[PDB]
Amino acid sequence: LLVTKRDGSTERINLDKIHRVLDAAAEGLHNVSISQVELRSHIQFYDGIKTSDIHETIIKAAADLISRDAPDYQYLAARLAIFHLRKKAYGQFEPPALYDHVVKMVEMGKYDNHLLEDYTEEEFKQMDTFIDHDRDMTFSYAAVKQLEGKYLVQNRVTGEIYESAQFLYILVAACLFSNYPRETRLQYVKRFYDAVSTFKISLPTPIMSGVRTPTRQFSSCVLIECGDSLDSINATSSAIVKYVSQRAGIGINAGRIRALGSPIRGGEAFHTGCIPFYKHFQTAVKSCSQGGVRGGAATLFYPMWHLEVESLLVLKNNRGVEGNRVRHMDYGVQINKLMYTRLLKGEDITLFSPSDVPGLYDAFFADQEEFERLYTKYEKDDSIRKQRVKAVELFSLMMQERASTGRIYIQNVDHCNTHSPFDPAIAPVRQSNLCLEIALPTKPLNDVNDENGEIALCTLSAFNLGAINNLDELEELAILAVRALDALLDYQDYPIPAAKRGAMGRRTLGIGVINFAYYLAKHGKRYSDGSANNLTHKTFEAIQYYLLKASNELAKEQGACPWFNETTYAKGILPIDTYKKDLDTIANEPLHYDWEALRESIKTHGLRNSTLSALMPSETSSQISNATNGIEPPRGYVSIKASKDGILRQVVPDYEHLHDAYELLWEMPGNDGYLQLVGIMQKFIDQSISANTNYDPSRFPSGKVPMQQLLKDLLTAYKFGVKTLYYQNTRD
Amino acid sequence: NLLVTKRDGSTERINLDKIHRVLDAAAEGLHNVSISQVELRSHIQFYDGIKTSDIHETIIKAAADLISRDAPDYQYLAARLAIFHLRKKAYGQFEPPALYDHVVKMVEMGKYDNHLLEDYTEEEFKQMDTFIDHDRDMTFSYAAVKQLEGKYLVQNRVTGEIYESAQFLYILVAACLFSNYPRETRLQYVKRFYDAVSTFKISLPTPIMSGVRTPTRQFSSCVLIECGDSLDSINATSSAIVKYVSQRAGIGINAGRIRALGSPIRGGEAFHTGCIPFYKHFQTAVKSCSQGGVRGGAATLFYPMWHLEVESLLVLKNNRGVEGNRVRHMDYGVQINKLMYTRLLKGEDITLFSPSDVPGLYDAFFADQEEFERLYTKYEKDDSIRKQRVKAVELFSLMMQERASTGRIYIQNVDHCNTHSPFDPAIAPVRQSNLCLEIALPTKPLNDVNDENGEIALCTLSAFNLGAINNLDELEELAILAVRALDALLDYQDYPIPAAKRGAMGRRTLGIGVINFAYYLAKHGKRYSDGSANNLTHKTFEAIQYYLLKASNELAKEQGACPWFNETTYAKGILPIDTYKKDLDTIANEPLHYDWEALRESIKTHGLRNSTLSALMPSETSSQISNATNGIEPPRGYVSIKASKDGILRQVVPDYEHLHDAYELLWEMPGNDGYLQLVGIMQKFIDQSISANTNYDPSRFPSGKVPMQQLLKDLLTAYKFGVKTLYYQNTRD
Ligand SMILES: Nc1nc2c(ncn2[C@@H]2O[C@H](COP(=O)(O)OP(=O)(O)OP(=O)(O)O)[C@@H](O)[C@H]2O)c(=O)[nH]1
Ligand SMILES: Nc1nc2c(ncn2[C@@H]2O[C@H](COP(=O)(O)OP(=O)(O)OP(=O)(O)O)[C@@H](O)[C@H]2O)c(=O)[nH]1
Ligand SMILES: Nc1ncnc2c1ncn2[C@H]1C[C@H](O)[C@@H](COP(=O)(O)OP(=O)(O)OP(=O)(O)O)O1
Ligand SMILES: Nc1ncnc2c1ncn2[C@H]1C[C@H](O)[C@@H](COP(=O)(O)OP(=O)(O)OP(=O)(O)O)O1
Ligand SMILES: Nc1ncnc2c1ncn2[C@H]1C[C@H](O)[C@@H](COP(=O)(O)OP(=O)(O)OP(=O)(O)O)O1
Ligand SMILES: Nc1ncnc2c1ncn2[C@H]1C[C@H](O)[C@@H](COP(=O)(O)OP(=O)(O)OP(=O)(O)O)O1
Ligand SMILES: [Mg+2]
Ligand SMILES: [Mg+2]
Ligand SMILES: [Mg+2]
Ligand SMILES: [Mg+2]
Repeated sequence: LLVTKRDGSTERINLDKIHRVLDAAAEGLHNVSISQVELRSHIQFYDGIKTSDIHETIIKAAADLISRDAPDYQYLAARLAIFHLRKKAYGQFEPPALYDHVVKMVEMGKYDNHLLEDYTEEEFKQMDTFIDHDRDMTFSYAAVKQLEGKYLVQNRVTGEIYESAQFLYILVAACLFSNYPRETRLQYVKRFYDAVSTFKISLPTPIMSGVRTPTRQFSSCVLIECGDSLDSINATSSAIVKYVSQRAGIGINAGRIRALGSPIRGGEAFHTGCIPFYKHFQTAVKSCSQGGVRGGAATLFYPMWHLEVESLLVLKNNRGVEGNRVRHMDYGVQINKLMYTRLLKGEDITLFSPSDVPGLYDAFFADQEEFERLYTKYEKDDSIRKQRVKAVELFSLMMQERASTGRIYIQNVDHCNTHSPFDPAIAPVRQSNLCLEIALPTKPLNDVNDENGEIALCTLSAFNLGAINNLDELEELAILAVRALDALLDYQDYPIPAAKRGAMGRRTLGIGVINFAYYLAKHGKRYSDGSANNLTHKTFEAIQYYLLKASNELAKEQGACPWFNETTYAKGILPIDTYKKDLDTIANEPLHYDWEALRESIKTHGLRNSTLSALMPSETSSQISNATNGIEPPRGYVSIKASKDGILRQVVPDYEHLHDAYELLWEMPGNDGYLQLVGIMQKFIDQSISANTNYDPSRFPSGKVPMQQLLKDLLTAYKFGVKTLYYQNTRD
Repeated sequence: NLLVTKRDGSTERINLDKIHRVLDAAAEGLHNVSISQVELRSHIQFYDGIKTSDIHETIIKAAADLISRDAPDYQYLAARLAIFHLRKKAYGQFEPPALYDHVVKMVEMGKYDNHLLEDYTEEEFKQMDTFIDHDRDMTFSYAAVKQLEGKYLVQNRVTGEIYESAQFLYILVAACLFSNYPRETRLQYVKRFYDAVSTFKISLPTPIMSGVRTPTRQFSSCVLIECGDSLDSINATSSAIVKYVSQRAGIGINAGRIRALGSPIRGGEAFHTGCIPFYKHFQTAVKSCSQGGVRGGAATLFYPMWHLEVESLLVLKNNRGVEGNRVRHMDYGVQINKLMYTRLLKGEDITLFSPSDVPGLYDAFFADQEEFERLYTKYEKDDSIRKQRVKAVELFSLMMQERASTGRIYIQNVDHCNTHSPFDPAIAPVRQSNLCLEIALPTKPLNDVNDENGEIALCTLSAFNLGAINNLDELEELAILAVRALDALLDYQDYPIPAAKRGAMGRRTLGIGVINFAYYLAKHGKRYSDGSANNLTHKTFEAIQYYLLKASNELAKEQGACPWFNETTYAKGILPIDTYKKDLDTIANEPLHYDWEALRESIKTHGLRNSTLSALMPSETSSQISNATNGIEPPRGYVSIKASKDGILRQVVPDYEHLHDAYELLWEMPGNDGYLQLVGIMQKFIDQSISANTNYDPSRFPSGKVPMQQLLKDLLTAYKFGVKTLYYQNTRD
């Protein structure tokens, strides 16, 4: 009959105090039972119970009641969690003054001191009025767990929470626009805060947990190209180590490395194979990882016509010996038009070493016409070392390993340059990143501190389609998103001189979208029927237009990027000009915006950023806005994920009214409907799209997916101009 | 009635007299050889239409199979037969062409360096041709010629064409090394050095034999790299390794400075992930240039025993465990000092520290044993410093256990490597070794692959053939030839890394060893285990070090001492005879036979051209050329059998006919106590270290298993007599 207070005092138990708290968390909720929570909670009560354990008891009780029938329990248990977190950080419900909060935290060394230098005490009072702490009640239960675990500033030793959700949002906006003139500074701070607090703009994990702290490591996407020399490989290795220490994803292009047996220095020595060097890359990636599990991940890229391509495709399978296996990395095979042609004609594919075929590698990315000329020229030459393999067998081996592992990716390099914001003659795209959504120009290094090399970096973000009521809201959101990320480029640090060159030179951005599945449900569309084709075209048009429009107006203000002349935009080329013309057979939606006026505006003033749009996967940042993971359809109406505090349940947004409007992953007939949508997106997307292929063994005879079906969807994707292919999800 | 096929494609009646004529020429001066026996086994294999080249290779293989204990001279019969065919492959006839005519032809083909025709005139080539005695090719053993044809002789690696003979190799190596010498003495040094290597007095390493005359400049075969505790250093070390394993060099890695798992980074901004993930990155850097990750570059990694993760690093080679905590394709050397052995004898505990948490403990561990014991006990009594306690008996047992199972877990006594060292521990201490643990040179970590402040230790090797000399005073002539040649190579070879060039040009370190030591003891009727060779060893290695120092000292008078000579103990007038382990006086009473005091005053005044000179390395390739016993190690058998591409190669111990009972085989030895004592005596004069092997026969022990008590016994026995390092532990199966 007694409870233990926080200070150590004791008082008789009061069920009215508990009932009073539950009522505050149930405001506006439907199908929620206060008594049901108390039933599951009172039975757990014991004499001498800590008051903190009481609160965590009713939280877990409400969290277990999260179901399809009553989705509003995800908000009930969330608000209960918010209440407890307020006490842990402030000792009371209402947060202290913003200025008083910052000053205390700066002394503790949790916030950066530059906040008090760029902003006066009076300006902090003004920004405090912008804050609406009641927006913390809009978080889902899964969202709060992500906040407490990853985003919120806390003591990693004791577990003490030091801040709340709204202080995070308002200070991220403060830091990014800290260098803006006072005339417009506080105005941008409020507008950007309202965007992120109302879940209109989703920010990556390193940004949410970083941009207010003394740290300056915000790079989470790294692309490195390796040259064919010991000096380049050593430089690449050192470059990887530097970035995996900052927990960044690495994209390695090691296609230039010559094949096994190739002569060195005219025959003074002979090559020992690419595999020993791939192992050296892997250990460089896993150098700062406890053991050899999880940690830094990396994706290695190589052309299909490589001589050792038969050896590189089978690096991930569990069989075989360690001598011919490099399992802890992902791989992406680079394919162009000529390869698919040999597949359709059922002819042969000739394998060459990039050191034996002059200019063949360069043409493979920049000029498909020149490539076919050089490829056929070297095929008829008998002096050049080569190997013949049937196109049907080669493609079968690739898709076979892609089926078993699910981590063998495909990049159509010809589409990555014919439909690209970059000039293939000046700065071609030869690779991608970890999740294959980034397509940026790269240049190999001869040293770790080489100032002539170019390491591609990219800052990410995402639009929440479920938080907007119409497409014309994107005009405001684009201005906020572009200006914020562009400011971060001058805010973050660069451990490698070559990486800073690429970042400052092109100022590349990559903004994507989340809650696409819920976005289709609101408009009553689906994936596999192709009923969302015209809607998709209308949607992503408004995205790309307003992004370019935002960057263009920014270029008028602060000037275009230094390396803008290396872009196609400088020559007046728009994404609507170089898209795959096969898309016209599956979409007839007209353009709703003035691209012609934008074209002349870009030709004149330029763009602040070389790239702007890129569709990345979001598993962490999506749960914050309670959104569907990126563009992928949900596997179930309620996702179940075990955690440290128990089982976390997350319900799809507005399940109450759209339970039949949703289309689950395994309710889909095939991938043809999905790929068509991806291709339409690619028409406006500057870079690439992390598209997943899905297969259900039960939907096929003998419980096995036929090879003919794999090649069918593969050719289908290429037909509609799909640049890259990510995961291949196989149902168990 | 049978016919053979000539080289041109012609055909001729079989002629057994032509074959018998060849065999007689190859059997001149040989004993207990039967020509008819060879012809009996050869004629039966003959078929109609046989190529004349197949005929020659048939009588060679026939004579090679007759190599036995009863008739050891068959190793010279088959050898001379092999020489005959090699003469035909390169010259098209028996007698080699003129030296000048040969060089010109080879330079045009791009097989020889063009600088030979630039540094020497046609007249000077004619003079050097007179030095050449092509009849010395008949002094090679069968195993030697096979090594020549395979590794040393300049050849086309594609077609397999041989382009030269044995004598042209020797005379041109001498020509290149002494090419920069003044004309007044140049050709004089060329002849003397040629006579030394052709008569097998001086043995040269593989990269020198196969390199010094060709356009290449890669002769570095020994690399020592120290890794610092930073991302910049590890990346630099990794890049440094790759460049040298590409040149097929042995690597010595010092990664003891790397902080332990859990250690805070930048005040706690991040936490360390362990030394093991970085050791894996080193291994792939080592095996980067290997056709599979096997044959290529090997490396030995070093770490102190008092390291915090020493329990995890000791078990990296065993077949057990998962890949997450195993790095099997590298060798390891545990660094031990006096204080560690002290805790072992008293049966106390050893405290484990992270080198980042104990200021100056790492430096004192090598430079100051007195300061170390002060700091070690001081930090042991501190409770604020993170530590772990383990029993000394358990820790040493774990080390020797892995050394027993793998045989590649090595031991380096760091205190002996600095108290008895040619270097000042306060200025340039020795913190590591190389692949075979015979090299002990100062090193400094790099912050970049092209750092000019770092120091990568390189060393050029060589060996004296004790079985080829008649007396120890012959070493005086051989030392002058050996030292001057290797010192000239230092300015001849290239350096892919600036830090390596600094160490090479700064100290000019050399490492000359010995071969045919087992045969050397047999001639004097001595043995290993009885300690009857103790006084002989003391006399022998004294003459070695003395003549080496004397040669380098007079060279310093001629061309100046090394730039970093002031950092040596020799500069302060300290000799190896001053800092040796005083426990050696109980096992050897042989007096000094040379004037060390006159040498002492000569070094203080003029200095030494080289910081180091003596180092006993293992020799398996260079030894077979001189038909010598492998280094200082005793032979496992009277006749060694080793399979090859052309069949089974048999090699008989030198002068088996007269010394069959004088020899003491490896497994005929009672224990290691006799062997270690000899090694300890050698260390008294040797500048660097000695690749000493420990041997154990399970059959000589009860229950067929070697006890832990015996392993620790020999370990303490070795340390007692000042043994610096321990190499292989050969266990008979
Ligand atoms: N929604 C809401 N929650 C509040 C408010 N005031 C406090 N809380 C939260 O409700 C919980 C209990 O608050 P208290 O005011 O201390 O009430 P109590 O613990 O039942 O009673 P006391 O013995 O007076 O402390 C804590 O998690 C507070 O953060 C409020 O005005 N609104
Ligand atoms: N030791 C020695 N070997 C010789 C001499 N002359 C030739 N040889 C070697 O003996 C082998 C046979 O030499 P040839 O002169 O060609 O004699 P042949 O092959 O029996 O006769 P032909 O049919 O005339 O060639 C070759 O390996 C020669 O190198 C010599 O004077 N001394
Ligand atoms: N006397 C009580 N009996 C039962 N439950 C109580 C009692 N007082 C508070 N609770 C409930 C209310 C919340 O759901 C939960 C946590 O309350 P909380 O306010 O954080 O602790 P506290 O009241 O002991 O400290 P504080 O002095 O900081 O308010 O406990
Ligand atoms: N010793 C070696 N063993 C195996 N592979 C090697 C070796 N040396 C270099 N390689 C690899 C690394 C590179 O991929 C390639 C050689 O390229 P590089 O380092 O630029 O040498 P190089 O410039 O001297 O000669 P090349 O004219 O052939 O490029 O072969
Ligand atoms: N007619 C022969 N019948 C049998 N053996 C022969 C005959 N002629 C030479 N031999 C032996 C001598 C050697 O042991 C071996 C190789 O002879 P070799 O001289 O190298 O080849 P070759 O005589 O066919 O060509 P070349 O014209 O270059 O001398 O064959
Ligand atoms: N993110 C990381 N994860 C794991 N290990 C790391 C990481 N960063 C560095 N290390 C390793 C490399 C070094 O051995 C050690 C840190 O030393 P160093 O690279 O010099 O960093 P530092 O100079 O910035 O800080 P410190 O003051 O700790 O030396 O830990
Ligand atoms: Mg309370
Ligand atoms: Mg090159
Ligand atoms: Mg002949
Ligand atoms: Mg540091």
